[PDB]
Amino acid sequence: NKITPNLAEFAFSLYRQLAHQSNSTNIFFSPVSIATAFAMLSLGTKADTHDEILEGLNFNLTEIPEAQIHEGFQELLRTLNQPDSQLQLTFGNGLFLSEGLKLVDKFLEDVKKLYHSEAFTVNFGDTEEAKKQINDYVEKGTQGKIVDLVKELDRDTVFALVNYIFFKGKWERPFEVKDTEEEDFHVDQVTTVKVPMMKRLGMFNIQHCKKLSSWVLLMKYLGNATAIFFLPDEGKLQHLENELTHDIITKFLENEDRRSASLHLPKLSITGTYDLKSVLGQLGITKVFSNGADLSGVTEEAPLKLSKAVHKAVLTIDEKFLEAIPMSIPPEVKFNKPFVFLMIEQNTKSPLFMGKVVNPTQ
Repeated sequence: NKITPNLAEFAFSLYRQLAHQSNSTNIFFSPVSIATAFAMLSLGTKADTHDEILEGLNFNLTEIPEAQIHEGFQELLRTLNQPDSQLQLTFGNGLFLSEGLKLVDKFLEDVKKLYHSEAFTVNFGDTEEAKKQINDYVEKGTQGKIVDLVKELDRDTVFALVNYIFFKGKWERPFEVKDTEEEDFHVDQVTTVKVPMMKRLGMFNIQHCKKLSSWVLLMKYLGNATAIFFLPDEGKLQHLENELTHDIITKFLENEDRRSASLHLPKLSITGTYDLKSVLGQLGITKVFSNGADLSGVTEEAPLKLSKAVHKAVLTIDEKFLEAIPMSIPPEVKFNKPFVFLMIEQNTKSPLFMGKVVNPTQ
Protein backbone atom coordinates (compact mmCIF):
# COMPACT_ATOMS: atom_id res chain seq x y z
CA ASN A 1 0.00 0.00 0.00
CA LYS A 2 2.36 2.73 1.28
CA ILE A 3 5.16 1.66 -1.10
CA THR A 4 3.09 1.30 -4.26
CA PRO A 5 3.96 4.81 -5.51
CA ASN A 6 7.67 4.09 -4.97
CA LEU A 7 7.43 0.79 -6.85
CA ALA A 8 5.57 2.43 -9.72
CA GLU A 9 8.33 5.04 -9.92
CA PHE A 10 11.10 2.42 -9.79
CA ALA A 11 9.33 0.58 -12.62
CA PHE A 12 9.40 3.68 -14.83
CA SER A 13 12.99 4.57 -13.96
CA LEU A 14 14.11 1.04 -14.84
CA TYR A 15 11.99 0.81 -18.00
CA ARG A 16 13.16 4.18 -19.31
CA GLN A 17 16.74 3.13 -18.61
CA LEU A 18 16.36 -0.06 -20.61
CA ALA A 19 14.49 1.75 -23.37
CA HIS A 20 17.45 4.09 -23.89
CA GLN A 21 19.80 1.18 -24.62
CA SER A 22 18.08 -0.89 -27.31
CA ASN A 23 14.87 -0.14 -29.18
CA SER A 24 14.73 -3.43 -31.06
CA THR A 25 14.62 -6.02 -28.29
CA ASN A 26 11.52 -6.82 -26.26
CA ILE A 27 11.90 -5.24 -22.83
CA PHE A 28 10.39 -7.28 -19.99
CA PHE A 29 11.01 -7.34 -16.22
CA SER A 30 9.45 -7.47 -12.76
CA PRO A 31 9.82 -4.22 -10.83
CA VAL A 32 8.38 -6.03 -7.81
CA SER A 33 10.72 -9.03 -7.86
CA ILE A 34 13.78 -6.85 -8.36
CA ALA A 35 12.80 -4.32 -5.67
CA THR A 36 11.81 -6.94 -3.10
CA ALA A 37 15.19 -8.64 -3.56
CA PHE A 38 17.34 -5.60 -2.98
CA ALA A 39 15.15 -4.28 -0.16
CA MET A 40 15.81 -7.63 1.46
CA LEU A 41 19.52 -7.39 0.70
CA SER A 42 19.74 -3.95 2.33
CA LEU A 43 18.97 -5.63 5.65
CA GLY A 44 22.53 -6.91 5.57
CA THR A 45 24.14 -3.60 4.64
CA LYS A 46 24.94 -0.36 6.49
CA ALA A 47 25.45 3.36 5.90
CA ASP A 48 26.17 4.46 2.34
CA THR A 49 25.90 0.97 0.92
CA HIS A 50 22.48 0.58 2.54
CA ASP A 51 21.10 3.98 1.50
CA GLU A 52 22.16 3.82 -2.18
CA ILE A 53 20.08 0.67 -2.45
CA LEU A 54 16.75 1.96 -1.07
CA GLU A 55 17.26 5.27 -2.87
CA GLY A 56 18.05 3.32 -6.02
CA LEU A 57 14.61 1.74 -5.60
CA ASN A 58 13.13 5.26 -5.46
CA PHE A 59 12.64 5.46 -1.67
CA ASN A 60 13.37 8.88 -0.21
CA LEU A 61 14.73 7.96 3.25
CA THR A 62 14.44 11.50 4.56
CA GLU A 63 10.68 10.99 4.24
CA ILE A 64 9.81 7.33 4.66
CA PRO A 65 10.89 5.25 7.69
CA GLU A 66 12.70 2.01 6.88
CA ALA A 67 10.13 0.01 8.89
CA GLN A 68 7.43 1.16 6.50
CA ILE A 69 9.53 0.05 3.55
CA HIS A 70 10.13 -3.50 4.70
CA GLU A 71 6.57 -3.63 6.02
CA GLY A 72 5.25 -2.77 2.56
CA PHE A 73 7.30 -5.46 0.84
CA GLN A 74 6.07 -7.99 3.37
CA GLU A 75 2.34 -7.40 2.88
CA LEU A 76 2.98 -7.51 -0.84
CA LEU A 77 4.78 -10.86 -0.50
CA ARG A 78 1.89 -12.33 1.51
CA THR A 79 -0.41 -11.40 -1.34
CA LEU A 80 1.71 -12.95 -4.09
CA ASN A 81 2.34 -16.21 -2.26
CA GLN A 82 -1.13 -16.65 -0.75
CA PRO A 83 -1.98 -20.38 -0.54
CA ASP A 84 -5.72 -20.03 -1.12
CA SER A 85 -5.56 -17.66 -4.11
CA GLN A 86 -4.83 -17.98 -7.85
CA LEU A 87 -2.64 -15.88 -10.14
CA GLN A 88 -0.48 -18.81 -11.29
CA LEU A 89 2.74 -16.91 -10.56
CA THR A 90 6.18 -18.43 -10.02
CA PHE A 91 8.93 -16.29 -8.55
CA GLY A 92 11.88 -16.44 -6.21
CA ASN A 93 15.19 -14.99 -5.11
CA GLY A 94 18.33 -16.86 -4.21
CA LEU A 95 21.34 -15.64 -2.30
CA PHE A 96 24.47 -17.75 -2.74
CA LEU A 97 27.25 -17.09 -0.25
CA SER A 98 30.70 -18.63 -0.15
CA GLU A 99 31.18 -21.43 2.37
CA GLY A 100 33.89 -20.47 4.81
CA LEU A 101 32.35 -17.07 5.47
CA LYS A 102 30.89 -16.67 8.95
CA LEU A 103 27.35 -15.41 8.37
CA VAL A 104 25.38 -13.32 10.82
CA ASP A 105 22.39 -15.31 12.04
CA LYS A 106 20.06 -12.32 12.24
CA PHE A 107 20.47 -11.65 8.53
CA LEU A 108 19.72 -15.25 7.59
CA GLU A 109 16.67 -14.98 9.84
CA ASP A 110 15.00 -11.96 8.32
CA VAL A 111 15.73 -13.31 4.86
CA LYS A 112 13.88 -16.58 5.54
CA LYS A 113 11.57 -14.92 8.06
CA LEU A 114 10.51 -11.47 6.83
CA TYR A 115 11.11 -11.85 3.09
CA HIS A 116 10.55 -15.63 3.18
CA SER A 117 13.46 -15.98 0.78
CA GLU A 118 16.29 -18.46 0.37
CA ALA A 119 20.00 -18.31 1.28
CA PHE A 120 22.52 -20.94 0.23
CA THR A 121 26.18 -21.63 0.84
CA VAL A 122 28.44 -22.90 -1.97
CA ASN A 123 32.06 -23.54 -2.81
CA PHE A 124 32.96 -20.73 -5.16
CA GLY A 125 36.42 -22.28 -5.27
CA ASP A 126 34.86 -24.34 -8.08
CA THR A 127 33.23 -21.75 -10.38
CA GLU A 128 31.64 -24.09 -12.94
CA GLU A 129 30.11 -26.21 -10.21
CA ALA A 130 28.84 -23.17 -8.33
CA LYS A 131 26.86 -21.74 -11.25
CA LYS A 132 25.55 -25.20 -12.03
CA GLN A 133 24.03 -25.27 -8.55
CA ILE A 134 22.70 -21.73 -8.93
CA ASN A 135 21.25 -22.53 -12.36
CA ASP A 136 19.79 -25.83 -11.11
CA TYR A 137 18.14 -23.87 -8.29
CA VAL A 138 16.48 -21.59 -10.84
CA GLU A 139 15.59 -24.37 -13.27
CA LYS A 140 14.05 -26.43 -10.48
CA GLY A 141 12.31 -23.30 -9.21
CA THR A 142 10.69 -22.63 -12.57
CA GLN A 143 9.89 -26.28 -13.35
CA GLY A 144 12.53 -26.07 -16.06
CA LYS A 145 11.18 -22.92 -17.69
CA ILE A 146 14.30 -20.90 -16.96
CA VAL A 147 17.51 -22.80 -17.70
CA ASP A 148 21.20 -21.93 -17.55
CA LEU A 149 20.42 -18.44 -16.28
CA VAL A 150 23.93 -17.51 -15.16
CA LYS A 151 26.40 -17.83 -18.04
CA GLU A 152 29.53 -16.83 -16.14
CA LEU A 153 31.10 -15.89 -12.81
CA ASP A 154 34.36 -14.04 -12.33
CA ARG A 155 36.86 -16.00 -10.25
CA ASP A 156 36.85 -14.31 -6.87
CA THR A 157 33.05 -14.37 -6.75
CA VAL A 158 32.08 -14.88 -3.14
CA PHE A 159 28.45 -13.73 -3.17
CA ALA A 160 25.81 -14.05 -5.93
CA LEU A 161 22.14 -13.09 -6.28
CA VAL A 162 19.51 -14.55 -8.62
CA ASN A 163 15.98 -13.27 -9.06
CA TYR A 164 13.50 -14.97 -11.34
CA ILE A 165 9.83 -14.79 -12.18
CA PHE A 166 7.54 -16.68 -14.55
CA PHE A 167 3.91 -15.78 -15.28
CA LYS A 168 1.34 -17.69 -17.31
CA GLY A 169 -2.01 -16.58 -15.92
CA LYS A 170 -5.47 -17.19 -17.36
CA TRP A 171 -7.92 -14.53 -18.58
CA GLU A 172 -11.17 -13.95 -16.73
CA ARG A 173 -12.80 -13.90 -20.18
CA PRO A 174 -11.04 -16.26 -22.69
CA PHE A 175 -10.23 -16.06 -26.39
CA GLU A 176 -11.40 -18.62 -28.93
CA VAL A 177 -8.47 -20.69 -30.23
CA LYS A 178 -10.45 -21.35 -33.40
CA ASP A 179 -10.36 -17.59 -34.04
CA THR A 180 -6.60 -17.34 -33.56
CA GLU A 181 -4.67 -16.99 -36.82
CA GLU A 182 -1.47 -15.71 -38.45
CA GLU A 183 -1.38 -11.98 -39.14
CA ASP A 184 1.20 -9.35 -40.00
CA PHE A 185 2.96 -7.54 -37.16
CA HIS A 186 4.50 -4.25 -38.24
CA VAL A 187 8.09 -4.00 -37.05
CA ASP A 188 8.74 -1.01 -39.33
CA GLN A 189 6.86 1.76 -41.21
CA VAL A 190 7.18 -0.42 -44.32
CA THR A 191 8.24 -3.88 -43.10
CA THR A 192 5.95 -6.64 -41.73
CA VAL A 193 6.19 -10.09 -40.09
CA LYS A 194 3.65 -12.90 -39.46
CA VAL A 195 2.58 -13.88 -35.91
CA PRO A 196 -0.31 -15.79 -34.31
CA MET A 197 -3.09 -13.28 -33.60
CA MET A 198 -5.86 -13.97 -31.09
CA LYS A 199 -9.07 -12.14 -31.85
CA ARG A 200 -12.41 -11.40 -30.27
CA LEU A 201 -15.47 -9.19 -30.67
CA GLY A 202 -16.92 -8.16 -27.34
CA MET A 203 -17.29 -5.56 -24.59
CA PHE A 204 -13.82 -4.46 -23.55
CA ASN A 205 -12.40 -2.05 -21.03
CA ILE A 206 -10.78 -0.08 -23.84
CA GLN A 207 -10.39 3.53 -24.88
CA HIS A 208 -8.18 5.87 -26.82
CA CYS A 209 -6.40 8.16 -24.39
CA LYS A 210 -5.41 11.51 -25.85
CA LYS A 211 -2.75 12.35 -23.25
CA LEU A 212 -0.91 9.15 -24.14
CA SER A 213 -1.96 9.40 -27.78
CA SER A 214 -2.67 5.68 -27.77
CA TRP A 215 -5.26 2.97 -27.26
CA VAL A 216 -5.43 1.63 -23.73
CA LEU A 217 -6.79 -1.82 -23.01
CA LEU A 218 -7.29 -3.43 -19.62
CA MET A 219 -7.95 -7.14 -19.17
CA LYS A 220 -8.39 -9.03 -15.94
CA TYR A 221 -6.49 -12.19 -15.11
CA LEU A 222 -7.89 -15.05 -13.08
CA GLY A 223 -6.97 -14.11 -9.54
CA ASN A 224 -6.09 -10.62 -8.45
CA ALA A 225 -4.26 -9.06 -11.42
CA THR A 226 -4.92 -6.90 -14.48
CA ALA A 227 -2.97 -6.48 -17.71
CA ILE A 228 -2.75 -3.07 -19.36
CA PHE A 229 -1.82 -2.73 -23.00
CA PHE A 230 -0.84 0.55 -24.62
CA LEU A 231 -0.98 0.81 -28.43
CA PRO A 232 0.63 4.13 -29.44
CA ASP A 233 -0.57 6.03 -32.51
CA GLU A 234 1.67 6.19 -35.60
CA GLY A 235 4.95 7.65 -34.36
CA LYS A 236 3.86 8.14 -30.74
CA LEU A 237 5.72 5.27 -29.06
CA GLN A 238 8.25 7.28 -27.12
CA HIS A 239 5.69 10.02 -26.47
CA LEU A 240 3.75 7.20 -24.78
CA GLU A 241 6.80 6.04 -22.83
CA ASN A 242 7.55 9.52 -21.47
CA GLU A 243 3.95 10.30 -20.58
CA LEU A 244 3.26 7.28 -18.39
CA THR A 245 2.70 8.05 -14.70
CA HIS A 246 1.29 6.32 -11.67
CA ASP A 247 -1.80 8.55 -11.46
CA ILE A 248 -2.64 7.97 -15.10
CA ILE A 249 -2.51 4.23 -14.43
CA THR A 250 -4.58 4.50 -11.26
CA LYS A 251 -7.16 6.38 -13.30
CA PHE A 252 -7.43 3.58 -15.87
CA LEU A 253 -7.76 1.03 -13.09
CA GLU A 254 -10.65 3.06 -11.66
CA ASN A 255 -12.64 3.14 -14.91
CA GLU A 256 -15.18 0.34 -15.29
CA ASP A 257 -16.77 1.41 -18.58
CA ARG A 258 -16.69 -1.14 -21.41
CA ARG A 259 -17.59 -0.87 -25.08
CA SER A 260 -17.68 -3.01 -28.20
CA ALA A 261 -14.53 -3.58 -30.19
CA SER A 262 -12.96 -6.23 -32.34
CA LEU A 263 -9.68 -7.00 -30.64
CA HIS A 264 -6.57 -8.53 -32.20
CA LEU A 265 -3.97 -9.46 -29.60
CA PRO A 266 -0.85 -11.54 -30.27
CA LYS A 267 -0.46 -14.90 -28.63
CA LEU A 268 3.09 -14.79 -27.31
CA SER A 269 5.86 -15.68 -24.92
CA ILE A 270 8.61 -13.20 -24.15
CA THR A 271 11.57 -13.25 -21.78
CA GLY A 272 13.87 -10.64 -20.30
CA THR A 273 17.28 -11.24 -18.77
CA TYR A 274 19.28 -8.47 -17.13
CA ASP A 275 22.61 -7.91 -15.39
CA LEU A 276 21.47 -6.02 -12.30
CA LYS A 277 24.95 -4.79 -11.44
CA SER A 278 25.03 -3.04 -14.79
CA VAL A 279 21.40 -1.91 -14.80
CA LEU A 280 20.93 -0.91 -11.15
CA GLY A 281 24.37 0.67 -11.31
CA GLN A 282 23.02 3.21 -13.79
CA LEU A 283 20.43 3.84 -11.06
CA GLY A 284 23.04 4.71 -8.43
CA ILE A 285 23.31 1.31 -6.75
CA THR A 286 27.03 0.54 -7.01
CA LYS A 287 28.45 0.34 -3.48
CA VAL A 288 27.06 -3.08 -2.58
CA PHE A 289 28.78 -4.29 -5.78
CA SER A 290 32.18 -2.72 -4.94
CA ASN A 291 35.17 -3.63 -2.77
CA GLY A 292 34.11 -0.93 -0.36
CA ALA A 293 30.74 -2.62 0.16
CA ASP A 294 29.60 -2.43 3.77
CA LEU A 295 27.87 -5.79 4.26
CA SER A 296 28.73 -6.19 7.95
CA GLY A 297 25.13 -7.28 8.39
CA VAL A 298 25.93 -10.41 6.36
CA THR A 299 29.48 -11.16 7.49
CA GLU A 300 31.29 -9.32 10.25
CA GLU A 301 35.05 -9.87 10.17
CA ALA A 302 35.60 -10.57 6.49
CA PRO A 303 35.28 -8.23 3.50
CA LEU A 304 32.36 -8.90 1.18
CA LYS A 305 30.61 -7.60 -1.93
CA LEU A 306 27.90 -8.75 -4.32
CA SER A 307 29.75 -9.76 -7.46
CA LYS A 308 26.84 -11.30 -9.38
CA ALA A 309 23.19 -10.24 -9.71
CA VAL A 310 20.84 -11.53 -12.38
CA HIS A 311 17.16 -11.15 -13.15
CA LYS A 312 15.05 -13.20 -15.52
CA ALA A 313 11.39 -12.53 -16.30
CA VAL A 314 9.22 -14.79 -18.48
CA LEU A 315 5.69 -14.17 -19.70
CA THR A 316 3.29 -16.29 -21.69
CA ILE A 317 0.09 -14.90 -23.24
CA ASP A 318 -2.48 -17.14 -25.00
CA GLU A 319 -6.25 -17.73 -25.50
CA LYS A 320 -6.16 -18.84 -21.86
CA PHE A 321 -20.93 -15.97 -19.10
CA LEU A 322 -23.09 -14.11 -21.64
CA GLU A 323 -22.41 -10.58 -22.91
CA ALA A 324 -24.58 -8.04 -24.69
CA ILE A 325 -23.07 -6.30 -27.75
CA PRO A 326 -24.75 -3.65 -29.97
CA MET A 327 -24.99 -4.06 -33.74
CA SER A 328 -22.96 -0.98 -34.62
CA ILE A 329 -19.61 -1.04 -36.38
CA PRO A 330 -17.09 -1.68 -33.61
CA PRO A 331 -13.61 -0.25 -33.59
CA GLU A 332 -11.03 -2.75 -34.80
CA VAL A 333 -8.08 -2.51 -32.39
CA LYS A 334 -5.05 -4.47 -33.59
CA PHE A 335 -1.94 -4.83 -31.49
CA ASN A 336 0.06 -5.54 -34.65
CA LYS A 337 3.06 -3.23 -34.04
CA PRO A 338 5.27 -2.27 -31.06
CA PHE A 339 3.31 -1.72 -27.83
CA VAL A 340 3.90 -1.30 -24.09
CA PHE A 341 2.33 -3.19 -21.23
CA LEU A 342 1.97 -3.36 -17.50
CA MET A 343 0.70 -6.00 -15.11
CA ILE A 344 -0.89 -4.72 -11.90
CA GLU A 345 -1.61 -6.81 -8.80
CA GLN A 346 -5.13 -5.63 -7.84
CA ASN A 347 -4.79 -5.72 -4.05
CA THR A 348 -1.70 -3.55 -3.61
CA LYS A 349 -1.86 -2.00 -7.08
CA SER A 350 1.88 -2.70 -7.42
CA PRO A 351 3.48 -3.13 -10.89
CA LEU A 352 4.17 -6.86 -11.23
CA PHE A 353 5.57 -6.61 -14.75
CA MET A 354 6.47 -4.05 -17.36
CA GLY A 355 7.73 -4.41 -20.88
CA LYS A 356 7.65 -3.55 -24.55
CA VAL A 357 6.98 -5.86 -27.46
CA VAL A 358 8.86 -4.73 -30.54
CA ASN A 359 8.94 -8.19 -32.13
CA PRO A 360 6.82 -11.06 -30.74
CA THR A 361 8.69 -13.59 -32.88
CA GLN A 362 12.11 -12.55 -31.59
